[PDB]
Amino acid sequence: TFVTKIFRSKDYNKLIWVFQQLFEKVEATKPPASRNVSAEIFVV
RNA sequence: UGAGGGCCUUGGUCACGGCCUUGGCUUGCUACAAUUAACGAUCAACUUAGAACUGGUACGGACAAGGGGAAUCUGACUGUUAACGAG
Repeated sequence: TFVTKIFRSKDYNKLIWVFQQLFEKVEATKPPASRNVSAEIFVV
């Protein structure tokens, strides 16, 4: 399982597509520990 | 073939006109046709109902209330990155 943090931007969907290519299920989330103001998103 | 009318006429009768008698168009009864009168004639009845000029239709061409898009956290919670909330 690959768990990474991505800064949301215009190049965020391409990473998701590549992960879907290499992984059977790809899903992103934002844990409450990460501050809401931050643009980071944790995708597994 | 019988009746009634019209024009004739013959004698007697009463002062051209009456009275009494003499012989030659309508209808009645019989005989043969017609019965597609399924025709014709006449008297009486009869006048032209139409108004109004409303819209929705499918089509062809511009407006229509108004800054949009995606994903996560979250709240009540089905059969696909489900959906829903003017969070």
